Amino acid sequence: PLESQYQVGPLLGSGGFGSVYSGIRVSDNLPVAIKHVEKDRISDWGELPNGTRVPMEVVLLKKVSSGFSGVIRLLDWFERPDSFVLILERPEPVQDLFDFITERGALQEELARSFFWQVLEAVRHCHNCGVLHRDIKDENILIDLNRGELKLIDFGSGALLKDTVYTDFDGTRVYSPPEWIRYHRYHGRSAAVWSLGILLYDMVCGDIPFEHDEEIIRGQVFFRQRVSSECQHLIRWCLALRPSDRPTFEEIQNHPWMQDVLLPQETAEIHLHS
Repeated sequence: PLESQYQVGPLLGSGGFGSVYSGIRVSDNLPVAIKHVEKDRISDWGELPNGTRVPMEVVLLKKVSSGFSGVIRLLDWFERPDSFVLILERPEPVQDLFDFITERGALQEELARSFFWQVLEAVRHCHNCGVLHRDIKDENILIDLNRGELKLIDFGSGALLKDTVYTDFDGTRVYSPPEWIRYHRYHGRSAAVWSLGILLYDMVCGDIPFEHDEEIIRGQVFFRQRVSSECQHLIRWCLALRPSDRPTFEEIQNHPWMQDVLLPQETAEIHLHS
């Protein structure tokens, strides 16, 4: 074992998530992402079923890794004196949703429907596993371009799912709900639905709807692109000011705009040119 198991390629990126390198597993040529997180830079810690002290990110990733391909899976992890190394799966070719939107602008509704539906299934999987991502946004969504499959990344600001109030939030501000801005308090599910509202607007308009605190609190949504009445309704419902007025995941998926979604492979053939 140790670090004989992987061949380290080029740097893919770095930021609040750490430093991530392209990699290959020598056991079977499998593409992987090798993410290094410094110990002195993590605030949230937890324990694994085995009973070890690891970054919360690892706890959460282990809980959501398995069968479902809607989340980038943790294949293994290692501990070093000053850091933790995470071996994640690496689809290829791939592009994150932020870059995808920057390049193509506002997405056609058929495409946004397929993408949004997949994000919903991924978030449901997380929540079923007892995990709350807390930073759902375009930058944290990877598109497997050949299969048309979306994958959720970066659980570094996540938390165990609970039914009581959360008083901490280290996720992206502009995707944060009015109740966090005004009271420094939110519940998991309704805060997640707010972020999904921001994400859907972003997909169909090419940018997020709110820039400033005052705009988030006012909750008035202006559309900069042509968007169907049904899509506008769903977005406005997800962005309801009162947490209890937002839809549940089931209500989102049963909404008229969400019906007749394309399959991932279909989405890729029609829109990603597979």
